[PDB]
Amino acid sequence: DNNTALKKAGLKVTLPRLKILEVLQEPDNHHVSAEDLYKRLIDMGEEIGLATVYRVLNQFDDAGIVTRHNFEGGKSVFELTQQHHHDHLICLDCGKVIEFSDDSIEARQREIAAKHGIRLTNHSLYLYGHCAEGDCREDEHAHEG
Amino acid sequence: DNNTALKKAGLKVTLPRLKILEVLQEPDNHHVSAEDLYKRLIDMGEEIGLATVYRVLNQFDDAGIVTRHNFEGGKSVFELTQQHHHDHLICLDCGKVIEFSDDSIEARQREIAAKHGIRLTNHSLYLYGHCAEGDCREDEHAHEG
Ligand SMILES: [Zn+2]
Ligand SMILES: [Zn+2]
Ligand SMILES: [Zn+2]
Ligand SMILES: [Zn+2]
Ligand SMILES: [Zn+2]
Ligand SMILES: [Zn+2]
Ligand SMILES: [Zn+2]
Ligand SMILES: [Zn+2]
Repeated sequence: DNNTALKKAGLKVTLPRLKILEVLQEPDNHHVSAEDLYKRLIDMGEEIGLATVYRVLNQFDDAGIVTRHNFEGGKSVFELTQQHHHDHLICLDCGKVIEFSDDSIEARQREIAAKHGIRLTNHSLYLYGHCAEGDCREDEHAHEG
Repeated sequence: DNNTALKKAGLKVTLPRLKILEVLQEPDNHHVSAEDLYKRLIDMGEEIGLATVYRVLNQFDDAGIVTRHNFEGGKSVFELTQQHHHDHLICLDCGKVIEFSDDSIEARQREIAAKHGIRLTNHSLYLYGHCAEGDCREDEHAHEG
């Protein structure tokens, strides 16, 4: 299955490719920096250097497998292009990118475009803010509902 | 009044500056390309070249008077930074940038950030779509509610 999608993009089905795909399918890691991906890759105990993680993730974007984005101006973050629709809530103190989908917003967005003669075809919604209490740079649980 | 705000930014209060400010305060032109601003400037019959409109609008951004944005990837569009909060609905066939504000969305946005430990401090919401009926490149009335 992962084997099939890799070929559909144009990449030979190596193990480090299949292993990075599997980290990008974990729920905690739908939005992950190249390094945090390597941090996960070494917790699972894969001898896969950080330079190779960069190598592969860049190749994946070329083949439309993943989208990169600099939500923090600097820190690049990668996600599986093939995913259900969500928008992005980003914490400005610790860098955490949180996904979310609101059906009443996606609906009003269609309603607002249709009021002005427009059929909504794409949109981007980025939320930015600060940790409400304490310091999220310590509590890894700070941004989980 | 326009005189005061111009000084607050650091610019001498010339007439072409005050005249461009006045076009950027008209309701039709809250979001206007440099040229469409010159098109308005010549309807009012001001002998103000298009090159000077670029000159001034760039100076205004430096002094935080206006924000530029390339909503269409290419076409630059300018607006008065000092304005009530709105978001942006952009027509992909004709380039029209439409402003809008929804109180139920701005409220849910605060609710969604607060669910994940975040106090919402900034956000950007861009809507993109195509003209629903006919061809808006003809009907200037296509995107007015
Ligand atoms: Zn995402
Ligand atoms: Zn959305
Ligand atoms: Zn945080
Ligand atoms: Zn902060
Ligand atoms: Zn605007
Ligand atoms: Zn808004
Ligand atoms: Zn249009
Ligand atoms: Zn179209």
